[PDB]
Formats: sequence, C-alpha cells, structure tokens
Amino acid sequence: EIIWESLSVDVGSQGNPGIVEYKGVDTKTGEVLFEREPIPIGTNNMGEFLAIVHGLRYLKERNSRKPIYSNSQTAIKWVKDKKAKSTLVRNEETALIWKLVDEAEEWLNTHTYETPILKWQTDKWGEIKADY
Amino acid sequence: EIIWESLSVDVGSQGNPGIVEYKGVDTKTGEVLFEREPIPIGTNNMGEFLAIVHGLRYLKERNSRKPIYSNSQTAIKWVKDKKAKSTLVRNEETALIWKLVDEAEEWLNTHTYETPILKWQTDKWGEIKADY
DNA sequence: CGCGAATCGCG
DNA sequence: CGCGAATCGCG
Repeated sequence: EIIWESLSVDVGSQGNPGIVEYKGVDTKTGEVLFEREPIPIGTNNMGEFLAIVHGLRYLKERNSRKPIYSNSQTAIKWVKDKKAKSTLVRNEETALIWKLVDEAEEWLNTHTYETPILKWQTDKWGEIKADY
Repeated sequence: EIIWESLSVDVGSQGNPGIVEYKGVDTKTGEVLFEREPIPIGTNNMGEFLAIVHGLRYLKERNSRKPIYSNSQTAIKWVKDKKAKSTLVRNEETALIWKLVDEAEEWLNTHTYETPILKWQTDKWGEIKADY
C-alpha cells in the first residue's frame, strides 16, 4: 500500500494542448512544496513529466529519501526512459514548454537519484492529493 | 463486394524485421504481374507500402483503371498519408529499404493517380490472392 | 476535448 | 516472433 511520507505531483490543464501548470504537495499534509505557474501552451503529459523531474531535483537538493507519487503511467515511463515522447509540435508558441522538457531530459541524463517514482492507484486510493 | 478485375499486392516476410519481398498479382488469374526479389532487411509494413506504390506506378504506366487490394490497414493508411511511419532504425543495413521507402514517398508527393486502394477483407473473402 | 501507454491482423 | 493501427485514465 501507500507511503504517506512522500511527495505527490500533479498537473493542471483543462484544454490539452493548452495552458498547463503543476505542483508538488506533501502527500499527508497537502502542503504545497513547489508550484509552477501556468505555461501558456503544453500538454498534460509534458506538464506531468516536468512535475516529476522538478520533484526529483527538489528532493535531491534537500537530501530527502521520500518517494514521488504520480497518477500518470505515461509521465512515469517518460522519466524512466529519460525521454518525453510527446507529439506536441515544436514551433514558436511551444518553444518554452519544449525548452523545459529538453532541459529536464538533460538533467535526467546527467544526474543520478535514488527517489522511487511510484504509481498512485486512484481507483483504490482516491484522487492524487490536491488533484487540480 | 469484390472487384475481381483488380490487382492484389502482398508482402512476404517470416522474420519481422528480416528478409522481405513482395509481388503484385492479377486478383482473378493469379498471374504475377511484378515481383520484388528478397530485400535483406525490412519490415512487413515497409514491404507492403512499397508493394502498393509499385502497383500504382505499374498501373499508371499501363494506363490501367484497375484498383489495388491490400490486406494491410497500415500500408493503405501510409500510402494515403504519403508517409511511411515505420519504427525501423536507419543504419547501414537498413539503408536499402529506407532508400526505396523514401523514394516511394517522393513518388507519391509528385504524381497523381486515380487507382482506388481498397482493403481486402480476409475474414469474409479468404486469403489475399497468392498470399505468401 | 486531446494526449499517449497498454492492449488486433498479418507473414 | 515483431510491426504499427485501432481501440483506457486523466484534467
């Protein structure tokens, strides 16, 4: 079952592709540990991929042993693969989200980390904490 | 139902990826109208994509009004899209099949053709004629 | 509404 | 055996 001493990372979109944001919350207290303000164009999967890698950087900085939960099979797999296999066109309007994704991949390719990245089982455990 | 005055195009593989060949046969008489000798490395889908575009070039040359049948949803869609969305790595060993695919796409991009490309319904009509 | 992973026919 | 199109959870 559930490690409550953990970080849950969630993405917020509505229109997909469209404005995307994300945050990292303490799984137990719901305390917001980091948040990214709205990016004008991205996809759910790119935003959740960024949320996971930001969570990794955040916990590594803090020397934390906590795991990360995500409800996204896709973003967990992209993090494992060190590759975000997004279909989002690369153009002037998507340049920011692609720059951030590209740089998150480079981070993954050049650092080690011990944080377990675990799948949040929404059908058994309810909504990921503080789900947008 | 079935237009018997037509061309059926089929691919032959075994190992996929692996040696690939294809041919075009008269749907009715089974007469072999063209055949490509074995290409040492390709995939089923790339071979069937080539078989369809070869069939188009063959019939156009002959001023023929005949349709082409294929049992491949994938190769029909790649021909429609004028793009073969193969995952086959581009390396020294796959250079020949990729050169042929690239040149078949260019053909599609630079010619018009009236040949209908129709899906062969194997579950109702049995095996595509002269199936390898 | 769209995004992508996980889940048939074909040789 | 693998190749790709057609066919769930998530916000």
